[PDB]
This record gives sequence, structure tokens and C-alpha cells, in this order.
Amino acid sequence: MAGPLSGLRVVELAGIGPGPHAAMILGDLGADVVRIDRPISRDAMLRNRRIVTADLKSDQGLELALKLIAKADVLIEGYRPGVTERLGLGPEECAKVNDRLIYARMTGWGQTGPRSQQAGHDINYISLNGILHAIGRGDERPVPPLNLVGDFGGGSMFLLVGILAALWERQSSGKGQVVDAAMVDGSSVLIQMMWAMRATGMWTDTRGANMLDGGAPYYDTYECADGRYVAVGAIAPQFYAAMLAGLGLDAAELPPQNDRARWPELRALLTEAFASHDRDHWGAVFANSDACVTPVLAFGEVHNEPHIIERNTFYEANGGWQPMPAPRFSRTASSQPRPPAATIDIEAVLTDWD
Amino acid sequence: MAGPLSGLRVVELAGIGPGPHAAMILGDLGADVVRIDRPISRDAMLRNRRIVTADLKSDQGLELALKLIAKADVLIEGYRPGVTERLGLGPEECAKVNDRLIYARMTGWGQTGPRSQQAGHDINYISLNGILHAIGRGDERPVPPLNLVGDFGGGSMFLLVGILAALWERQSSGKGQVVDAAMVDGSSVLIQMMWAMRATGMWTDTRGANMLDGGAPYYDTYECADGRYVAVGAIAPQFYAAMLAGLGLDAAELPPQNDRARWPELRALLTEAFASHDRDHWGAVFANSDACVTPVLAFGEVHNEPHIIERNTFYEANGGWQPMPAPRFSRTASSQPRPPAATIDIEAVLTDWD
Repeated sequence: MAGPLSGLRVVELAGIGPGPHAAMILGDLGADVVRIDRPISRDAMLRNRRIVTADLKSDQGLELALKLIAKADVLIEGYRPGVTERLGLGPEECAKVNDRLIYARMTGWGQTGPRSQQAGHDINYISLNGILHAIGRGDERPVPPLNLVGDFGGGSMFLLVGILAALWERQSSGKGQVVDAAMVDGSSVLIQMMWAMRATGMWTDTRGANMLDGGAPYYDTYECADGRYVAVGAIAPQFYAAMLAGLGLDAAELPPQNDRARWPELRALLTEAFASHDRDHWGAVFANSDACVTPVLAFGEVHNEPHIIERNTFYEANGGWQPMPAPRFSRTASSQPRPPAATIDIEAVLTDWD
Repeated sequence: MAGPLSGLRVVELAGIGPGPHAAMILGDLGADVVRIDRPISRDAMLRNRRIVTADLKSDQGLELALKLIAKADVLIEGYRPGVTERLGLGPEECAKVNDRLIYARMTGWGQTGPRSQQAGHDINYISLNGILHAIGRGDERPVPPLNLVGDFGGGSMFLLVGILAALWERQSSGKGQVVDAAMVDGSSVLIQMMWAMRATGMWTDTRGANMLDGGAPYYDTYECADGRYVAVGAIAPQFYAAMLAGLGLDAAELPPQNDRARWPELRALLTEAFASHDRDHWGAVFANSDACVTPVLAFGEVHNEPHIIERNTFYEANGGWQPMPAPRFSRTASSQPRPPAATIDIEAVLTDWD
């Protein structure tokens, strides 16, 4: 298995959403991941795994699980706190068979506290820490940024960081430990730039009136003639200049870039400009420039974009496309992910692992 | 320095946005981070660092930088590809003095390909790979989800994974290597669940019409009597049921949960319900159940929410709050972050590095 984590052994206890994403990226990077499910998946997410089944509530399944865990470097669970405890797969039971184990707990609310037993989803976790409030336009109610901020950016990615960090630690203490990965905490650190900016006046709690939330005419999308969109990210003065130059707008006749009072005016002039031609016309105009103007591609157009083609950001599977592994490593490169295969036998895996 | 990365040594070449966030998280977990800037910061982001100064264009600063790197585990750089190269700090130069270095390159577009020398910001990277199109309501142009998805979720957090993965690979090879972390690749993997779902009919390219983008009346925010919001995440039938009960709605009077054809009706009835009382009324109704209904708090309210208080998700600083370290480690815990203190002389750090 190619990648920098070639050699690492991960048990994943089948759950939903953030946990399997973390397991995926470990497999993507060469880890040997073995997912235990309840008694062929067409879910690309379950790439780079072997799947086995066990009934964790039977003595026999309990015992099989504990033997896999005994040979593994990592365990990923995403159940309510107290669930593995009650199954006999809690941290203390695991430690008795494998004190080198990195026991990784993926939750929304974390291991303890008033909401720790309560159900929730991404939207709930980012609702509670200021993130969801800060998304969207001032004249509309907060829109969920899918589940990219709670589940993934501030969920699985923090689990991953904790897992790999605790592996580095183990390299000098010889022991593992428990990683408590709560989406409510991970997403907060994810948005630390904004908490920093609050204290210096570089960000306000008012919706849709900041530099990065759609409040700024140079940091937004614009609708073009064909009803399709471009994205403008032209923050530096020299990027802004380049963007006005492509539009054929005379800076002398426009409000200054950072005269907020005149941002309505600026936006309206930018709107009328971008609306005068189709999306793809602006890709030609701004070609090779620092204007920070890009087409906004729908998923089904992505695989035709040259920079995406040239770098192999996606690979073909099933319906269509899935993202290749990230990030990239110069010497131990990942290979194209392996599909979900049929189930396999658990004793088989033990015997492979010895 | 407390945490699992105690002992790790990181040189950070000063730049913007994703790279400093990666350096932060390493510092938060115990690393020894030393940021080289140009000739006290009040940027909470620069917490858990020592700042040194050098002119890398000058024989003397290049040589001082090279001596630091010589002693480090990890280098972070966020410039245009080709910049360290021409400065004398390219991967091949660093390898000459330290072949165990993890050389970690944080870009938007990546090291090679047609856009790799073009300026860009978060909004641009996620414009190109389908993510930004997928954000927001069907009747509004795509709204940026701040810079959570490209700069951090798919940016710094992948740089981190790459760094720590490479450190693991280095334990058996005895060598480092280069990590090419491009926001356009990391964000794609971040959104892999959607690319999975496209192939199984569980996600459409149509904006504002999916389970997680605000298309579903049970996964969205609603305006309350006071003009504030709640978030509803009630996907599972039993969660939905609890939500209807807290609203005092009779299930039999409503359309089925997943009759999409009557989702306008279902939304209107939910709209009317939530509008009848103020956010904090619903925050109380829904405080304990599995209804998946949470108040949408603004940042300035967060620190008063019981669950946030009890788990110490934030700490005081510079007249505001900042997020504590994430994730959490049961044995080598992180401490409260150290502020950005004054500069330090670079020879003094070299000395300290035995």
C-alpha cells in the first residue's frame, strides 16, 4: 500500500460521517484500515478499506474485535460517549490488550458536558459556536455550508491531526492515549482567524458585512450574462487593479476600493460589468493574470478544467469522479484509491496481521 | 511545552492565512515553532510561537535561516512555487543540510500546472472544483463560506496531515520529503462525501436542492419571533419526531417528512411554528431532547452557552475569546496558548537548539 502511512494499522468501528472520512484519508495515504460493520459497497467513501463484520454485543464478536484491536495502532469510534464503554470496547478495556493504541473518539459535543449525550448534526455544532451565524447574506437567514465545517474541516480533520500527533508522541513515550475530537472544538479552532480578527476590529458579528463573507465587492461571486457565475478574490490593491483592467473599468471613475460607504456603488458597477458577458468570456479575459477572477464550475464541469486535468485532482470511478489523495508526497506517493471490495473474513485478517 | 508534539521543531517562513494556521496548531499541540519574519504582534493567530527576523535575500539571513532549518523537523512555506528555490531555500538546498526535513508547501493551485503561478484566494480555489457552486440558496448567487473550506478545512488542515504523516514515514526511512498541499486538492477530498453521493443519486448539482445545502426543511435555519435564528438538523425519523413534538405539531397534520413534493408546505408550517416564539424560547424547549434544534448564537454570545463554558472550548485574550487547542489528548494535554510575545534574536534560538 503506497503512501507515507504504509505500515500503519487502523481499526474503524462503522459509524456515520466524520469517522469514516478520517479512516478514508488514512487509507488514502497508505494505511491498512479494517472497518468492522454490523452483520460490495457503492460508497466511494469506503475506499481503501477491508470490511469485516462482527456482532459487538456477542461474546464472540467482542472477542474478535479485541484481537484486531490488539494488533492495531489506531482505533476510530464515533458513537455516543459511553457506547464503546458498555460494549467492553472502552479505552480501559482496549488498554489492557494494547497500551500502544491511539484511541480516537469522533463526536460533535465531545466526551463530557451538558450536551454530550444529545443527538446532533453538523448544523447544530456550528450553530453553537458562532460559525453558522457568520455564513451568508445579511438579507437572508444563515445558510449551512453543507457539512464541510463541522463534520469535515473541524471534525474528521482534527481527528486525523490528533491521531497522527499521538503517533509522534508514542515514538518517544512508547504508549498511546485517547484523542477526544469534538466538532464544536475543532470547528472553533478552524475559525480561529475570525476570533483573532474580532479583537482587532478586522471582523464584526454583523452578517454579510465583512471582508470574507460576501460583504466586500471584491470578495464575492457575480452573475454573468449566461446566468452562470464568476468568483472575485481580488484583495491586494494590485489584484484589484488587474481585475478593473480586465473589465475595462477606469479606476479614476470608481469609488476607491476600500471606501466602504461607497461599496453599494462599487458593487453595482462591478455587477453591470460582469453581467455584460458570459462566465467563460471572463476566463479568457483574465487569462494568466493576478486579477483573482475564476469561473465558478458546477461539479459536473470540474473534470474538464485544464488545471484540474493536468494535476490529476480526480480519478474516474462508478458514476464518475472522486478526488485523488491529498496532500501529495514527493518520495512515498499515494496511488489511485482501491474500491470497496466484498466483505472479508475477520480470522483471515488476524492471520494476515499474525 | 505541553502536548503530544512536545519536541517537534518547526521553522515557519512568514506568510498569510493557511500556513500560519498550520504552524499554530503544531504550536498548540506542543511543537517548538519559530517564525522567520522580515525586518509584539496582537494577532492571536500568532500564538505559541517565537518570532525571529531575517532578510532571506541577503547572504547573512539566508545563512542564518539555513542554520535554523538544519536543526528543524519541519519547514512551512506558503509562497508562489519557485520562490524559496530562487531564494536559495528550495527543497534541494535544504536537503543538502538536512535530509530529515519535512518540507511543506502550502499553495492554492499546487506546485505545478497551468494556474500554479497565478494569484488567488480561498474563493478562487473552491470556485474551480465545484464547492463554491454548491453553497447557498437556489435564488441567490453562490455565497463564500468565509475562507473555512479552502484556506483551513482543505488547506492548513491537509498541510498538517501531510506533515504528521511524513514524520511517521520518516521513522522507518530516516528521511523526510516534500509535501505539496494544494487547497484545490485538499478541499476536494474535504468534500469527497458529496462526490460519492453524486454517483448514487444522493446529491445533485442543482443549487439549494439537496439534503445538506438547505434544500430540506429539516436541515436548515429558521427565523424566530425576535429576528434571531435556530438550526434544525433533524434527519433521522426519531429526531424529526422529537422536533415536531417540541413545536407542539401533530405529525398527522403535516406532510410526510420526506415527501419532497410537499416540502414547500412542510417548510411553511415549520416557518410559522418557529416564528411564533423567540430563539431563546426554542433554545429552552430543545435544550435536552434529540430534536436536533439549537439556537444560532453570534460569536459575542458563545462564551455564555452552558456547554461551551463547561468544556472550556475558549479562553480569554486581548479583550476577546480565542479557541483552546483541539483536539484533546487524555495523557499529554495541551496548555492554554502562549501569546505572541516580543521578537527574539535568531542566534539565541540557534544556541538554545543545543
